[PDB]
Amino acid sequence: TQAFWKAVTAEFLAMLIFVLLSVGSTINWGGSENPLPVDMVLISLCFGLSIATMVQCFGHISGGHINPAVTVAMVCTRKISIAKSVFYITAQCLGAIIGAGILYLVTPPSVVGGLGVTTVHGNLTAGHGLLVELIITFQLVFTIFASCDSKRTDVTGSVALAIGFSVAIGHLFAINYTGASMNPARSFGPAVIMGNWENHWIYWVGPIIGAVLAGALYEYVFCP
Amino acid sequence: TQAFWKAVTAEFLAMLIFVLLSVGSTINWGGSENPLPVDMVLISLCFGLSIATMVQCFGHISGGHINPAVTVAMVCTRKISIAKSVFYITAQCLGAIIGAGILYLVTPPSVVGGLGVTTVHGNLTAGHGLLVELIITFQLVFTIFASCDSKRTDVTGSVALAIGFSVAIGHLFAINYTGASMNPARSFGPAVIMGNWENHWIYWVGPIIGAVLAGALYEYVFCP
Amino acid sequence: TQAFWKAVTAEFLAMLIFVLLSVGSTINWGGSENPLPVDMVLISLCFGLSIATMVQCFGHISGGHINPAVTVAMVCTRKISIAKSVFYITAQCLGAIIGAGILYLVTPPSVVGGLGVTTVHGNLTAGHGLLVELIITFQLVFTIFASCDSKRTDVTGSVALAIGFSVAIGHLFAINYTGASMNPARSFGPAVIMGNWENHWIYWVGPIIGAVLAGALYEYVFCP
Amino acid sequence: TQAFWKAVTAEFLAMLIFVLLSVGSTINWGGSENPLPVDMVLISLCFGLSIATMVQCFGHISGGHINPAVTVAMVCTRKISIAKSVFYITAQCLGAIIGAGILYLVTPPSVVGGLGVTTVHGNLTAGHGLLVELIITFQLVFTIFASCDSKRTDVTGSVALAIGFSVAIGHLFAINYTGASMNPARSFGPAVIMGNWENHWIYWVGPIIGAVLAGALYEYVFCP
Repeated sequence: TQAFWKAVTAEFLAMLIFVLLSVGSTINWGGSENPLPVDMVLISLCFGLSIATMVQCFGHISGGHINPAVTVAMVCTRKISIAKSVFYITAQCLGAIIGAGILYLVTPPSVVGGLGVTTVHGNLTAGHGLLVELIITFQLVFTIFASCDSKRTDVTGSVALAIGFSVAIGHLFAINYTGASMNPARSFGPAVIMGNWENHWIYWVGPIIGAVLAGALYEYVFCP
Repeated sequence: TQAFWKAVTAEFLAMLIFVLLSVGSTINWGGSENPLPVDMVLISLCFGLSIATMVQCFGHISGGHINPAVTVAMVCTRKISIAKSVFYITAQCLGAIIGAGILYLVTPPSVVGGLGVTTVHGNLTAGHGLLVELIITFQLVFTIFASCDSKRTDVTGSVALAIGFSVAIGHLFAINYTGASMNPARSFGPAVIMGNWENHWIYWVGPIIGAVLAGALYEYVFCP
Repeated sequence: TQAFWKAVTAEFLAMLIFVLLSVGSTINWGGSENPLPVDMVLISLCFGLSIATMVQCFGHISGGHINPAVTVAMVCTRKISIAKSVFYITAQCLGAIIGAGILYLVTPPSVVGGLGVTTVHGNLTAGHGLLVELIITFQLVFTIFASCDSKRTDVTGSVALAIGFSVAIGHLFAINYTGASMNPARSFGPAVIMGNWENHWIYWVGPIIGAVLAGALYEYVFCP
Repeated sequence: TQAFWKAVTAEFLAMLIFVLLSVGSTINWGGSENPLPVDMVLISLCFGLSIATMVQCFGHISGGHINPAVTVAMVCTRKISIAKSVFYITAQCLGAIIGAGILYLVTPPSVVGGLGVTTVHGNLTAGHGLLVELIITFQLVFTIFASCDSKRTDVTGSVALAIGFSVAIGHLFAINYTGASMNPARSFGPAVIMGNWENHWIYWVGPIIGAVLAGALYEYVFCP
């Protein structure tokens, strides 16, 4: 086992640094430096680069699922056992919370902006709201599967990069609609700290489903 | 055949996600977050990263033409048969429409900004307007051919990346002139939905011609 | 010979597209979309990505000097003969002019912003003004030499990328001081068209010297 | 020895160009082009790209520690001898100063904005202020160790890139809190020139500690 403990550990750590890092960026802009639509590129970028860094950091040591939906679609595709996975998601979930609170600790007088409150922002009926998240986790999910799976026409890019990029695109587009949570873990860490789960289930339902279909289509209908 | 069906399929899907993704970005900025010239980098970037993601996603499974002009220059260079190609463009064309409408469905109260209305914006006589598109599809077209063709001094970069980048540059520069459509498929999906084809032919004429010359110069005059 | 003609040709073409592409970006922002300090990232980025594209496009076919100072430091390092090089610089120089004018042709009513007027902007005595250009062409020059030279600890990045990045950094920083010309060719194409050579020599003197020392230090003092 | 002299030299040079380059960017924005929160992406980006360039430039010739904390965590991990390292940090430290002053020389009438005054900006008690720096140097430190160390599942990305990216993320997030110094050398060069060390020790204490733990965790608890 024990070798596994390191994996769960790396995983707990990767999440904490990411949320702390990412959310910190959304908040950071939440300052008095004339908040502009530029915040979007900046936020989007930070998340996109944080993950690439994280896969770079613990991607080999833990696999790099670092996402409820990703860790979930993994099990259904059948990779990380039903049992071992639950810890993954839990290490992630704490990592979400811990790295978030400590972040909260750093800038308590400007965090109000949310501290990473991924809550169906655009005022559109849950379905239409959840749909966006549905598709994105999918594309992200898909990218990871596509890029990382075994046996390919031999690609020349950084597996570590595209995912960041998928994230990249993910935010740029999804940010205003649903907040582009596209990761239960990251959304969850702030929800414990804000004390508000405005339709939190939406983040588990969409991303997980968006997680399953992409992982599936690749396995089934796309590559036997 | 059937193996082919997957290819047409991947292709239909790649386009839908891209337009939905890309256009969504142009619109998304179309909010009340002080619209600035920053929109440009953001838009430009989203498209540039979306494609890289898409080639990453279905680039191997379908080849990654995902563009009337690209799929067209391919046939003239002689790669995808006259017959098989027509479907490619059609899967793309629907994918343009479907992913666009559903996008329309998500943000119906702010889409007005266009929903991706790539229509010769800069008020300059069609020729001067179409010229820009002429050249860009070319450079994009060229990049793909240059980077992807067989036998090279062995490059060290991500084939998946440069194209995104070509896109990248493409928008940054072409956006205000003609809207930088540089892809019949993407332009077309919104045109069905807006109900306006302000000189739509310009997008088929330029990009296709810009498509043919780049693909040609590489084949003929540059690499026998 | 003739095989060479293609090289000079690719080279003429690469420059034209780059200036047209790059300058177009500086001007493009020169619109009525609330010009902001954001223009910098955008400009910087376009140039940085345009070159990477260009090396990607004609980097193998011509070598990818595409710069008076670069093509010059090459000869002193001794690579492209004294004779063959003069054409290189000339193909580049025309390419600068041709791609620039035609650009001028596209947006004649907003180009006034310069059309790429790389002229010692910051009001600082030529020496202090030329110094900045001195150092940058060097670092760029150096990057190309460092990255591309033969026999290395075997790098894992895109040779095509770093140069773009060197460009990237180059602009971000040098833009306001001297206009970050860092390339005689690109500066020259607009100078013929604006009809003003406000201390044009500064662009040939600095970049060339900045070109020679970097190419030298690598050859001499750094790698025997 | 002498071969070593080149290493110390490359190292002195890399730092100078980086600070000059990076700080120059923070200041450059310090102009009359409507300073916005966009400055952040721009700054963040310049540093992130400057380093990647620098590792690209002298990363092989000197190893690419180019950071007190990095050069320090290296010795504790045991790589560069106790003796040889002190020079490294010193070449870096001068390089910080020299490249900074000369920068100061270029734009003396607008530098006031700081000239790179990485001083615990956010008004939060040293501990909370130093903490941020603590963690970042770590993640950066970690990335370098993770990416560069020997024997790995064989990565497909640019070792030269991730570090830049770690920098990338680093700034985006840390900039407003502590100024995101995340490098004693870079912070130090301006401190000699501003004549103010507002809690300078914070930059040596945090980054060094953040430097040691990341380098450690990788060596110990993560990879025996």
